This record gives sequence, structure tokens and C-alpha cells, in this order.
Amino acid sequence: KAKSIDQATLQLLDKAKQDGVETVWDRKADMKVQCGFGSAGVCCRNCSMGPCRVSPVPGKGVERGICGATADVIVSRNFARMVAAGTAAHSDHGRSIALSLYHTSKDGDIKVKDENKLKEVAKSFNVETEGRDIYDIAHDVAKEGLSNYGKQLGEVTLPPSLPEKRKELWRKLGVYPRAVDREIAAVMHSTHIGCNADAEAMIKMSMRCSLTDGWMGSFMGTEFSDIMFGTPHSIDTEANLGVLEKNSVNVVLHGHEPLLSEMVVEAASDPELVELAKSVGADGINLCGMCCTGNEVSMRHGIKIAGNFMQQELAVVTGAVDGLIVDVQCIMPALAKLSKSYHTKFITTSPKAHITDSIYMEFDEENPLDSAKKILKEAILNFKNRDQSKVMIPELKCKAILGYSVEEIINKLDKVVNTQIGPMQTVKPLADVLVSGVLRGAAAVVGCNNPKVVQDSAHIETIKGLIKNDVIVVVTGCAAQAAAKYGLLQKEAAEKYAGPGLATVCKLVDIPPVLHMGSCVDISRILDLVGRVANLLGVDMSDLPVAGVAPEWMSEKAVAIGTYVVTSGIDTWLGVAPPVTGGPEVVDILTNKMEDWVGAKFFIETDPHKAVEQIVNRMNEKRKKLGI
Amino acid sequence: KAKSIDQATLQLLDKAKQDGVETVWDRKADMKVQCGFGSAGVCCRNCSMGPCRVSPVPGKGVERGICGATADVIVSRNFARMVAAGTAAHSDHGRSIALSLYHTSKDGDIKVKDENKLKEVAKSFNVETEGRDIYDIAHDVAKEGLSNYGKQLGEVTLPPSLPEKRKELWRKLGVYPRAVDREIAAVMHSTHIGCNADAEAMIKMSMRCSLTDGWMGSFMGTEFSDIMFGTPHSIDTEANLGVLEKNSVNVVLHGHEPLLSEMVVEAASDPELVELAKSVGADGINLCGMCCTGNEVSMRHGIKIAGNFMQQELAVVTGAVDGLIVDVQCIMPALAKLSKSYHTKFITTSPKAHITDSIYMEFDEENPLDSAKKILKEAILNFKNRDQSKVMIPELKCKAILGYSVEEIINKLDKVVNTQIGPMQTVKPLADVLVSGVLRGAAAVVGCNNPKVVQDSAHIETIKGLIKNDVIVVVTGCAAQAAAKYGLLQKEAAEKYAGPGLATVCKLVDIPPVLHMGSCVDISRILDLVGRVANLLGVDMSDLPVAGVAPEWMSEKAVAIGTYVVTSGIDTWLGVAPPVTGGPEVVDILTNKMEDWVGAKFFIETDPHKAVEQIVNRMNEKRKKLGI
Ligand code: SF4
Ligand code: SF4
Ligand code: SF4
Repeated sequence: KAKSIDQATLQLLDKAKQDGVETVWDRKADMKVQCGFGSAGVCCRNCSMGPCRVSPVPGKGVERGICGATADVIVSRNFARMVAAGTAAHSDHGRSIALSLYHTSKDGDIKVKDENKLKEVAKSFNVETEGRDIYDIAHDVAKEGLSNYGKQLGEVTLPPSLPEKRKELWRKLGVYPRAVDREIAAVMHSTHIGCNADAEAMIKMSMRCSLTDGWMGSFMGTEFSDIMFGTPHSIDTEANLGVLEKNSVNVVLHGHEPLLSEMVVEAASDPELVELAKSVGADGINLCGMCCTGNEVSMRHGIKIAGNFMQQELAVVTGAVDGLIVDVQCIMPALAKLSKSYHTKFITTSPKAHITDSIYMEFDEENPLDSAKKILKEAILNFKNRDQSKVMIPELKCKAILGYSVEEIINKLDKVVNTQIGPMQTVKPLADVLVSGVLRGAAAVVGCNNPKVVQDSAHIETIKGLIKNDVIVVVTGCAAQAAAKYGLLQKEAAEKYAGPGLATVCKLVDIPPVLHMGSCVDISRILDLVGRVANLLGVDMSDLPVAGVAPEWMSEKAVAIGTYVVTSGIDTWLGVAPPVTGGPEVVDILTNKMEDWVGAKFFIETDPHKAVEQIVNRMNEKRKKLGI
Repeated sequence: KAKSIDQATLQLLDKAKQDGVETVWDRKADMKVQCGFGSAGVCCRNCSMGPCRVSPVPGKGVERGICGATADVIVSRNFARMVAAGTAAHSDHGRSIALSLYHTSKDGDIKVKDENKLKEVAKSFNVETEGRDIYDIAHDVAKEGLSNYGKQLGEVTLPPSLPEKRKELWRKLGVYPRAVDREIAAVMHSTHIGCNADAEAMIKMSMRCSLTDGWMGSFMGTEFSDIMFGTPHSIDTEANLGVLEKNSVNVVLHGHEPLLSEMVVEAASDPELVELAKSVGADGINLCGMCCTGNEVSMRHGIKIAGNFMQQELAVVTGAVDGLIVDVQCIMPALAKLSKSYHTKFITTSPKAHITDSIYMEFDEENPLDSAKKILKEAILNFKNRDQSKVMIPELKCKAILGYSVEEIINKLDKVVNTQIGPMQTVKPLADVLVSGVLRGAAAVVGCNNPKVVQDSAHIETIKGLIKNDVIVVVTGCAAQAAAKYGLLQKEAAEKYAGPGLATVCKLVDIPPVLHMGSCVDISRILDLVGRVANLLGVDMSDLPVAGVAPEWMSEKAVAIGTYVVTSGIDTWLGVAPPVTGGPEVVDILTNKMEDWVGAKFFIETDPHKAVEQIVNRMNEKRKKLGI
């Protein structure tokens, strides 16, 4: 089968074959037929009595592990641990952001750039703002956010966009969230040998844990990032590997933590570093981003996006990356080995993400700007080691428009508001187009790449089908970057791909049919948007014609995201089967019984066209339930 | 191979074969040859690009996972997740204890029974005590303990017995602990795909996480349990399955959390329940404990111990267990199936541990005594369903002495203190016998059973070898219960098994050669003891001739325990190989490089006699280093 639908990706794969280096595709081929027990989730290693593998087919073979655990128990515990790991990644990101907020000052490297957003957040956290210093408010807000992570007494703080009905449903079901780290610890405790051996209770614990990601960790990370670095607005950028410059220093920012990439962007305008780049024979400094850190700097500053997850290696294969600076998460360790075949300096910066044989330059949060400057200086000085005979940059780049935060979307919707009617600054125009049926619904396309799927194929096919069916699409993460590379993040795309109702809406509001809402933590924005719509219509989020899709997901973070999206009341389609087919009870809970609990459920569909059809049918069913 | 060295265990295995019921031994046999990849730890399932298996033999076969992770990376992440799971179990136990402390009242079900212990703990937590109400002090202490779990700013609180040198070494190494749930979340975050791919850093993160178990979670759980339920003192009890009564109601308490078992013990003396037991035709109520909850109630009240981990099923096989009340952890789910073959009521009580097809009676912490009375009444009423023709109780039980908390040990040591010299109430006599060489050292024997080892064989052989070599032995958990069943927890055992120096010490102090220090969380007591000795000698804990042994461990909790014991500076022998042989770098870190870091290291030895020899040699070389 084809490795990708992206032509630049294919050219660089040919180059990697010529250079004798191996990619993620090569390692996937080397893995050959993957273990059936692990693929079905019926393998357990939770204690040293094991490893235990039970039959994925009930009634045949070994039925129980040594402790007596059934296939359903093993599957449910494995699924819960995936959710806990994803929640941990997102919560650690949000915790770093909250600590950065706590260390803001007027004359420091980290300031408050959006005071209005900070005051609204302070209102949401019961922090007084009138007649107060802005940084005192910021510190109080950071304290409340940090308490959300580890409070042992009392209730956590949740955003006002979350409907009261959803909160009450969670409380009745027993999944109402506690402090984030406490929920992670609870999931890890209940999967220990000889604890929870009941699939339904295990799934409910995992949902409870995922809620602390969706509504607390990711939400606080996003809002505090907006406070410190600015709320995203409509902004132009370029996407795909063609953004690399042969005649300039190329600095590629990979990872998830935004403070480092923000400081690197600021350092790139330093006169001394620009002069140094000129002195090493380069035209200038060309910052490019990848994955979620690329999404953040692109949403807030228009930094060009070099590529998504499965392109990271190919960025090095060009031979033009002088410095690859990585913080945490979704950083293929093979990059270190790959960097030996080129001049590239592979720089790790976080104590959480040491990588063997990489150059470690710890990013100092006490002096973020100076630390970023020294890291960037190492990248710039590496330009002298460039071998221009090994350089091949495909001439394939695509224009994209992004920056669609909830605030930006509301500002855009204000155009189609009659002044004599109003109100202004609400999601009411969006609610109106959804209720009238001009738009059939809204769908979030999120997730990673996965060698099991032709890279970016499922993302593009799902998005095109949805917008052709007058479903407005919001995108995050690597799916958003696939849309950017393909060219869907363009106003022209409305008349090229969208159906009649969505084309009319795009023309009236002057937006692309596909709205890039940011990184994987920025999925919280999607929640926020949906919540607002629900609160405007006086219904729960499970009554709306909305859906989420993860066509090509790979990460534990994706598992946690899908779990909290379903728990919030939004049906979720998974384009890659999770390792649960071995447990019939777990499959039945996730795809059938979940609808009785939270009004939504998982859909597993590896065919994107069938997924689009199912999404449209489900949205029409919910519309008929709602009367619209 | 023999299944056990215990004769009562063998008789009940014959009965289980005659009854056509499966045991843990039968399921282990059914599992046959366990997966080599999982056994070596070279299998990874951390993302849905996998499952990935790399060769346990370097230089052959597949070398890297799909993301590029090496065998060392996969092994180190798997080990770290085991540590995180064990830390989560212990920390959740301690968190429940702290919450119970927070709800103590003068006229409530949960009171303060050891005010002196509470005042000393309050001193350790910087809580004022002079001229204050005892329950105000208790609530402040509980608040400080709870803050240890989830504080995001500042430093955690550690017991005064921990040497300053050990803390400084931890700070220099980068493993100084943070809040417990924060460290669990950090480990889970760094094992996520594309985060940490460096074995040394991964092992250091796991050590940092395990410290929050050893010195914060388990320590606080133990000390708060002492405050609420009484400090253990020397007390007599009986051990092994013979403690069951044919003519009495048999109520078996299995699990770890002590509040429920304490309330059940209190409810058993209720006049209405005793009258009800008489009216259902029984002579009375016979409470028996298993595993750690049995250890707690036995340490504090002399409740008879029915058996350790791999005996739990056999307790039901007797046909005499009218009620089996379980809370969390090390509860084989197969019990639910097994109790169908008998009249036994298998009662789950904790929302953390639901077991399918068991009778769920949620233990209400708000009204603990009434809830315990209701559960106990269900067990008593089940006596009418006893089938006395199916009853077979082995006439095999053994006298044991336990209750050796640090306070009790100090009280015993006061006997050999010359009044004209002093001081009293210190560990000085123990330090003196260790320094003079009358005792060669002290060894902690802890851990579970494991079907991979003849049950209780390794525990007994290791303990007998150590005490024969004039090494005083402290025991916890299932190892302590194996010693109890065998008969080592007896004063007579001193003259039957101990060497000359240990026999003299036992005669002078009037103690058994093997000291039962309580449950698995009570391993913190061992730490406390060692710390005191170190603080009395002005040395670090790694300079002492001390060691820890886990001859037959199975649980993730055991992994976390061994990790924090080694990190504290105490060499640890493992009688069951952990899944790390596939990563040569991880093996080298755990067994060789750890000594450079923390002055102690792991020893993997499956032969108990060889383990005893190695322990004696290591203790002698540490003595020669210390000059004693
Ligand atoms: S999933 Fe289990 S059975 Fe399959 S290779 Fe991995 S450890 Fe072995
Ligand atoms: S927890 Fe149970 S099923 Fe899992 S490895 Fe241990 S004995 Fe086997
Ligand atoms: S994290 Fe890497 S090694 Fe582990 S399953 Fe995913 S791709 Fe394979």
C-alpha cells in the first residue's frame, strides 16, 4: 500500500531510501504481524505472576489469568491505564502552564498579554479583579488552577460553559471529577492485581479520570496559555515541508510545551542572533514548527508548520534542519539515531524527556529568554556544518488560515448579526444555523497519524465528506496539520469542497469550511464552544448534532480525549481500532451501553466514507430527537 | 514440583482436587510457557502503533519499536509503570487513612486512641499541641498529611528519622520527592509515547516516585493508623487455616484497608450480633484475617491469621467460611467463581474494588460501625446455609507473637539498659549489639507468594539462614504470615534456629528471633527503625549492615517497595526475577550503577541459600567499610 497521500512526504521517502536511513514505515514493516493477544488487549502484565494471555475468542482456550481475571477484566484494565497515561500527559502540560502563570511579572520574561481573558478566567475561579493589580490576579488564578490538580478536600472548579445538566448527570453516574492527579492515582490503584475485576466499574473510573483531562487539565492549559501568550485570532501561515529554506538557518520546534517555543520565537528577533545568522553565511533564521508546539506558535504568530507526527523524521531527511529543538511527547526517539546521518543538532530541553544520544540543553524556566537564546545560538552555529549537496527541500508548500479560538469565532459570527436585533458576542448565529438546518451539524476532527493507515488519507477523506454533507468541521493537532497541508484551511475551499449550506455560511461569515482551533489541549476550546451552544439552547451536549472523529489516532492522549468527549455527551468515531476486541463486555460498554450512561458512545469504523455516512445518520437522528 | 511446604495447604489442595475446583496453581499450569517477550520486558503496548516486541538478545532480530524505542527504553518504561502502580496502591491506602483521621471526633466511631503518638506526629508536621484540643490537633495533622499528597508549591514533609545525609544525597541526585500523586503523574507522563527514551533518567524518575511511597504514603498510613487504632505492642495470636471453627460462624477479612476490619472487630462484640450468632445455631463469631488486613487486626488485637496471599482460595475450600469480606488489593477475582461452589458470601465493600458476581455492600465511612454491623450480620445469617458434610478444617495452626512496632521494640530494648548509664527509650541497645558484632546485621523479609516459587519455601529458607547467621530478621506481610504459620514467631525459636549471638540477644531482650512488624505499609516502620539507628551512629543508611529480601514477590507494590528500599540506601535481594532481563542497560543500572547513585543496589537471586550467603558477605563488607 501507499505510505502517504502527501507528495512531499513521498519525495522525502524516496530520498530516505536513497540515503539508507530507516523511517517509521520501515520499522512498522520490520514489526510484521503484530501480536494478536496484545492487539486484542487480552494480554496482562500487571504482576509478576504473569505475563498472562487469555483467549480473545470466548469459550475457547485459556479463559482466565493466573489470579483469575477474565478477558473483560484484562481488557478494561488495559483501557483504563491508557486513559490514565493520556490524562497524565495532558495534566502535566497544564501544570507547567499553571506554574508559568504563577511566575508572571510585569518586568519578567513571562507577562500577561490578555488582561480581559485573565479577568474572565478569574471570574470563573471566583477571584476578585476590581481595583486589583493584574499580576496579583494572575497569581491568585494560578493558585486556584494548581489546587485543581491536587486538592484532597472539597470540589474542583469547572468552566462555566459546562452545562448544569451534564454536571448533574455525572454526579448521578458517579463520574464527577476530583483533582486530576488524584484521579490518575485512583485509576492506577484500581488496576493493581487483585483490585477492580468488574469491567463496567473500570470503564466508569476511566471516564472519571478523562474528565479531569478534558475540562480541567487541557482547559486550564489552553486558557492560561491564552492569558500569557495571547488569544489566537485569524492569521495566515504556510504548511508542509516546503517551508524549509535552503539558504537560511532552519530551526524546527517539535513537541507540546508552548513556553519554550514562545521564547524561541522571541529570541529569533534578537539583533545579536540575527547578526550571527548572517555571519555564518545564512540569509536569516527560519523557524518552523511541528505537531502541537508548531500548532501553538502558528495559531499565535503565524509560524510556518513543517509537518505533523509521521513527518518529523522526513524533516531531517531533507538535510536542511540545522537545529531540531524538542520538549516532550510524540518525539520519536529514532530521531536521535537519524540525526547522526546528517549535520542536524537534535536538542532535548526538558528533564521529563531525556533521549539517549541527543544533545541535552535544559530549558531554564527561571530565565526562559536567555535559555532560549543559548539553545537557538547552538542551532544557528550548526549552519556552518550544513552539507548543501545533501539538501533536498521539495517545492511543496500550502497556504493556510488558522487562529480560530472561541473568541475569534464569536468575533467572526458578529458580522452576520443584525445590529437592530442582537445580541452581540454570543454563539447565537452558530446556534441559529444549526437549529434551522442550514448546517446539519459540527464535527471535530482530531488525532495523530498511524502507520496502520495511509498517512493523512483518513483525515482528508473524513473532512471532505463531512463538509460536503454541510457539516462544519473544527480541526486540532495532526489532523489540523493534514488539513493545512492539503489546502482545506482556505476560504476558497468553501466553494471547492463544501455543500450548499456550508458554502453559504462560509461566504456569509468569511471563514474557511474547516476551522483550525489549535493543538491537542485546544480540544478544550471545542468543548467550550459546544457547551456554549448547549447553554444557549437550554439542552445537554448529548442533544446536539455534534460528533468527534479520530481517523488516525495512535497516542494514549487520543484515548483519553475520545473518552472524555464521549463522557461529555459527544459521539466519537475512531478510525483505528483500540485494543478491546478481546473483551466482548468492554466492546459492548464502549459502543452500546455508554449511550445509556452519558447519551453518547464510541463508533469504531476504519473506512472513512462509511464513517462520514454514519456520522450524518447519527446527526440526523439527534436532530429528529431535538425537533430541528 | 511441590505446590507448598505447608501441610494444611497440601491437605486443602487435595480437597480442592476432590471438589473439582480450580486454584491459582491450576491456572498457572494452564498458562503453560509464559510469553518470553513479556517475561523479559521487551514488549511494549504504550501506543496503538504497537504492540511492539524487540529482541531480548541484543544484536539479533528486531531492535526497535515502531517509534524507534530500544529494548532498554521499553524495559525502563515498563519498570517505571510497575513502580507507579505500586506507589498508587500504597498512596491510595494512606490517603484513605488520612481522610479517616480528618473525620475523627470524641463521640464518633473513629477516635484518637494514642494521644502521645499523635503529639509526636504533630511535632513532625510542625503542628502546635500545647494547650490544644486533641481533635483539633488531629484535624491539623490530617490536613498536613493530605497536603503531602497533592501540594503543587513548596516542599513535602518527611519523617525526622530520615537522615540529613540521605536527603542531601537525594537532592544532589535529583530524586528528592514531591507530592505523591504528582510523582505518579510524572512517571505516567514520561512513559507516554515519544517522551523519555533514556534508561538512566527513567530509573531515576521511578526511584523518585517510589520515595513518595516509602517515606510519605506508607509512613503516614502507618502512623495515622497507630493514632486512630492504637500503637501495636507484643501480643499472642494463632496462624494458619486451622484457626477456622467448625461450630462457629467464620468471618474472614481479606484485603488491606484497616478501618473496615477495625469496625468489623468492634461489631463482633455487639450483644445483638453475638445473640444472633447463637440463634443461628453457632457457638459464636470467629473472626480470622488474611494478608495485610489480617496483619493489621492481628498486630493490634490478636485476631487469628487464617493465611497469606496464595492461601485465600483454600480458605473457601474448607467449606467453613460463612463470610469473606474484602476491601481492595491482592483479592484474587477467582474467589467470586470459587464461592459459587460453596455457601460462602463473597462480599466486596469498596467502590475502588468491584468484583463481578460478588455481593456488593458498600462500606459507609460516614457511619463505619453501623455499616460494619450490617455486613457482619449478613455473614452471620449465612451460617444457616453451612453444609457441614462439605466441611474439612485441617487441625494445623501455630502460635505466633507479633506487635513489634518501633515503640514496642524500644520498650523491649529498655530491659537491657543499665539504669545508672542510660539513656532510656532509644534504639541504642540495638545499635550497640550491631556495632559490637554480636549481631552481624538486620534483614527485612517482605513480599508475597508467587506460583513460580514453591509457596512459603523461599521465605522460610531465607529467614532460617539469616537467623542462623546471627542476622536479626524483621518480617512484614505475607512473608511474616509464612513465618507465623511455620512457627518462627516464637521465643522458643531463638534456641531452635538462631545462631549464638542472636540467641543470646533474644534471651537478654526476651524476643523471638523474627520480629513481625506488621503489614506492607508497615515496612515504613522498618525504614523508621533503620533511620533511627543511622541517626544514632551519625552515618547514612547505606553504611549499615542491613538488607531487604523479597523471596517470593508478585505485586507492583513489591516493586515499588524494593525500589524505595534501595533508594533509601538498603541493598535488596529479589527472589523472583523482574521483567528486565531483556534490557542490558536496565539490568546494569539496577544491579551495578545504583550503588554509585544511592549506595545500594538490587540483587537477583532465585536460590534462597545463595541469597543468604550473598547477604552475609555484603553485610560483612559493609561492616569492614564502617570499621565494625
Ligand atoms: S502482548 Fe503479551 S503475549 Fe503478546 S508479545 Fe506482548 S507480552 Fe507477549
Ligand atoms: S494481574 Fe492476574 S492476569 Fe494480570 S499478570 Fe497478574 S496474575 Fe496474570
Ligand atoms: S511506544 Fe513505540 S515501542 Fe511502544 S508500542 Fe508505541 S511505537 Fe511501539
